[PDB]
Amino acid sequence: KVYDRCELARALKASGMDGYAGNSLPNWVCLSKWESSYNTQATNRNTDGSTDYGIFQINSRYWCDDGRTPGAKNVCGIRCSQLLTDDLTVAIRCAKRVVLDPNGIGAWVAWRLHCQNQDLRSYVAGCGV
Repeated sequence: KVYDRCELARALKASGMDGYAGNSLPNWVCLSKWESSYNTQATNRNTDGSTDYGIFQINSRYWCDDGRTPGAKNVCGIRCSQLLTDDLTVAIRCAKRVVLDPNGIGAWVAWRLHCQNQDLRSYVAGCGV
């Protein structure tokens, strides 16, 4: 599913993402926008054999099992195909687990690049959340 920006803001807010591990909601909408253009089915294969999955582009080397990634650890304990459903529950649970690591949301290159230190008010503007 390709989410509407505000539809996604509402689903993240309903799922407790607003302030999770200290990351306010605009952070999560900005990252989703630059990592997948709000498309839960986005996939991106990497030079290292790993693949990025879903709306949050979670990588198969450490968080999910796609069965074709060398030296994979599956910390979220899921199949990477569960990160591509229209229903965001498993993606949100795994993203929540990713930001508890020491690097926090800095784990996402798109966040470091386009959201870190920026005004992110536009990302939640007009969502009434």
